[PDB]
Amino acid sequence: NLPINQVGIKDLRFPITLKTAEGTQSTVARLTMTVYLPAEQKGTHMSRFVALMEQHTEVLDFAQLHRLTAEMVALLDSRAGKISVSFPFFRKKTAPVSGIRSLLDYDVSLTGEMKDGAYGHSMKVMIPVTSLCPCSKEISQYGAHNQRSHVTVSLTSDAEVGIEEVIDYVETQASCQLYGLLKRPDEKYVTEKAYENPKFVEDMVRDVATSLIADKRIKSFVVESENFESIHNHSAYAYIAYP
Amino acid sequence: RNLPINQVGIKDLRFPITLKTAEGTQSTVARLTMTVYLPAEQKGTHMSRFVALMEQHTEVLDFAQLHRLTAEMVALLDSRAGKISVSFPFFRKKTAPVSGIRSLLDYDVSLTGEMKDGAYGHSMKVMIPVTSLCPCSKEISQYGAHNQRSHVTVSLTSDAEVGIEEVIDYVETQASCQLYGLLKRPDEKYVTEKAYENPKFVEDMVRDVATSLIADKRIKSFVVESENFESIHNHSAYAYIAYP
Amino acid sequence: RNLPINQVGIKDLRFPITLKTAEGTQSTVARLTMTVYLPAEQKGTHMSRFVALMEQHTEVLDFAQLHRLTAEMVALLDSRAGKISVSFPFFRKKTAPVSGIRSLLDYDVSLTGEMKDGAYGHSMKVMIPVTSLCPCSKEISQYGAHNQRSHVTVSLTSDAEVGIEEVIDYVETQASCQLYGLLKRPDEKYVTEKAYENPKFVEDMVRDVATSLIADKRIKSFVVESENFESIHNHSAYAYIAYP
Amino acid sequence: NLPINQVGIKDLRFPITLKTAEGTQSTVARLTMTVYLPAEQKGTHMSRFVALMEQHTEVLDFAQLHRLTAEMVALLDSRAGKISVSFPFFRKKTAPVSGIRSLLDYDVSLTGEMKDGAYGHSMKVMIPVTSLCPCSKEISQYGAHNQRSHVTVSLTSDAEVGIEEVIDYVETQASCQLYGLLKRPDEKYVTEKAYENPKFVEDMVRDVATSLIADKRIKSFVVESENFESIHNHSAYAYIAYP
Ligand SMILES: [Cl-]
Ligand SMILES: [Cl-]
Ligand SMILES: [Li+]
Ligand SMILES: [Li+]
Ligand SMILES: [Mn+2]
Ligand SMILES: [Mn+2]
Ligand SMILES: [Mn+2]
Ligand SMILES: [Mn+2]
Repeated sequence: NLPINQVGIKDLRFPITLKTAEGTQSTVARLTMTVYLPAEQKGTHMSRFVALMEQHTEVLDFAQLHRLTAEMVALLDSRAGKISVSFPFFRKKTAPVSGIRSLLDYDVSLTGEMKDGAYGHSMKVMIPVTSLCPCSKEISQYGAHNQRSHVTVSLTSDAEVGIEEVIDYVETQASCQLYGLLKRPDEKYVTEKAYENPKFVEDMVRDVATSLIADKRIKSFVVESENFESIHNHSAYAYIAYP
Repeated sequence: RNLPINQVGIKDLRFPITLKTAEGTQSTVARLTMTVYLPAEQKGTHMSRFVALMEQHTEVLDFAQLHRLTAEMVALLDSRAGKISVSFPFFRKKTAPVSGIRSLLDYDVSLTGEMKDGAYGHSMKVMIPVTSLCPCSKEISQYGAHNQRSHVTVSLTSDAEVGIEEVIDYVETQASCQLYGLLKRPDEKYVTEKAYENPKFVEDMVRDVATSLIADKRIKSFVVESENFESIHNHSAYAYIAYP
Repeated sequence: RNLPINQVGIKDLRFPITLKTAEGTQSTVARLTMTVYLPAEQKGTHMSRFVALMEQHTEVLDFAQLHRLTAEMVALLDSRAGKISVSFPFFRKKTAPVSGIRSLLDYDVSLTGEMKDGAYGHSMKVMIPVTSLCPCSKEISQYGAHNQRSHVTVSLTSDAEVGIEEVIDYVETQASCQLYGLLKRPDEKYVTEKAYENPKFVEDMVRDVATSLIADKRIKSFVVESENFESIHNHSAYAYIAYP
Repeated sequence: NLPINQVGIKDLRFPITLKTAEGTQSTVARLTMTVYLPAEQKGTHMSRFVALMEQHTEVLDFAQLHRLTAEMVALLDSRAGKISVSFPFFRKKTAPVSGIRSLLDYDVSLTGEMKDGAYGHSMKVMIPVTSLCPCSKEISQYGAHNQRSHVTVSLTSDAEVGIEEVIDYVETQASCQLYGLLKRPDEKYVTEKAYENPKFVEDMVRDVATSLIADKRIKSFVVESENFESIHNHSAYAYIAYP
């Protein structure tokens, strides 16, 4: 026969309202929603996944994802299941000299999982930052190549770790973080800061991983960084998984 | 305290390759991710050496050469461990079921080689586009049945070589019906009917493929996914089996 | 000699928006490309001012506000001409044909406003996913007919406002059958049969939609494309009509 | 009734062998192949497009595309049609100090078009380069932000313009061009060169457009540049169309 680990729907696009520590915002999600299927059961009930999403008007947060995942495995009459919800996430930032405010966008995934009435949750957040090359600075009489970099942090904890917490962990460690709106003094600040704080992809993943190890709510994690090397047409890349 | 890095190197280097499999040799274009382990005490790896390796090597890619490449990499980069993953479109000559007219079909393949302390392991992933036809549709309708393209993706790790086409055949054997670039009128008639007579849920498809893979004694672990681009909704029906 | 630049500014700024149309207000996420004309004698534009504009403006997007935005942009950037293009998913509440159970469907929309010397013009593009069912398949087969999802994309420019949902209705009216997120057993029966009874080639679909658009006196030009993700091949059947 | 401008197949993936001035190479293409459909004709003949590609074993070049497009409109019995073929294109480069050789990849589209026995052709080439900001350099006491940039050149001519010619036009104008393989002295050269040759996106499109205007084989063109600004999470962008 063969049991199926997960069966359900993938990439249902759906508007959501999201509440986190700093505020509530409206965004647009892709959802994948699946349940365990026992060896002798032929199929699951595909329409119920969509039925569940249409019924809940509730704002999404850590508590609401748990409640959705519970109601899902109940509704589909299964022992286990997963909801993963992916979305762009906005945060208001303050330029470092002018203090002019502007949004930046991050890509987030939240997963909730039931196994035999036990719940687990995990999250993934992609944070774009500036990386600048220490080797380039050191060998060159002037200048240093630099590029946008995508730092992706996956983690699982028991206590809630906020999206913005993960963002701050990474942005703190970057050669320089990004802003949508920069005035001339802000551009000057950012250029010089990056140049004063060059980091290899190695340095970045180690620097971030140390911060996460220190956060005792975190049970496991992966930190990746991809740097879109401005002098090549391919990327430098690294990752650390823990434990 | 310093922290070893699981994998560091280059990602998404695009590179032309010639590939040799059981059915012949072909020229394709790959994307490569090439990384080694970095111990705590070492500040960085040697990034240009990954590209040097590809530029230097001229030989046709196959299971043996991927092994040699991965071993040569860890040595060149002065490391104890590493991975090469190579992703590319893969073509195979197909024949129409009625006419016998031939055309190519394209598949997406990734091959990974991995070294750990001198121990080599290898895995592979293949996405096979098939036709899926819904049994519930046919069953409840006085005529017709909704169908759609579906992507079946098989990831496996093995102790001995498993050929790309063997993975393709394990899947295509099980499809409601397989795809062809070029179909004449009678072929299209055959393909329409086959699919109608052989409706399979995503659940049925992942199960039929997993059975074949559990039975192959070379396969130490696998995942079979199938995604059905339901022709009646704007989302997919999805399932997967991981084994063991 | 210096060269004027047709359009210069920012591209793919991602930004949350609230959109007001005839059927109600909704919150979505857009990508913006915002550019102005640069005359020969000017070295560069003022890049931060494009983002300043978006941050400053708080009002709901609609046909009028897009006009105001584009005019405010060219003034802020001290230029004679420019474009704002805003791309986003767009949702609409649908109802199942038998049960009457409601669910959303998602559409991809771009709206463009353009200023030239104080003259405003606007265009729009909408991708509508539909079901397509092949007439040749049905016709030659003793049972069944291959079908698949297909993307119908309508680009138009108009002198007066044409609503997003109006474009959606011009297409969906013509489909072999339209899509629904949530379908019960009887709905699925209805949708299977409708599609079977109403087979249409990509050629038929582009033609039926173009007829509606030629007839609308607001539409000064258009393109209708349809792509059918043929469930029997691994490539698409494609057509388009440009008018006039 | 209504005539259809173009009807046929889209994104057929297909291996091709390509001959250009510097050599022959094997790559993988996407093809879109369409014909005009008269007002009272119901449908075209979809299988013949694929039949045509399978029959021709010939290496692709400017002459062969013309011949394919001719044979297509003949075979489908139509007055007009288009073949567009898209593919990654490799070129061998020489590092600027060490002279170590390595490939770089470019994205190319070639289009051939028949209208009532008259042929036309056009091409599109995306060239990735390094861009470095003159404003950043000028205001900062040290450093200058820089990023990978995608310069896309579309042109139509009567006489053949080679892919490599379009690449050279662009690479010559970039703050610095890209290489896959760079040794430490090469990295030093590239860092300093870019920094000595900062250009705005405005400067880049004007500099390239001037080069193309000077090429009298070229009838019309578009030059775009998108710079993946290393300090923002969005791109600077410009284009010039001519005439
Ligand atoms: Cl993510
Ligand atoms: Cl291109
Ligand atoms: Li921990
Ligand atoms: Li000219
Ligand atoms: Mn470097
Ligand atoms: Mn069904
Ligand atoms: Mn057909
Ligand atoms: Mn700048």
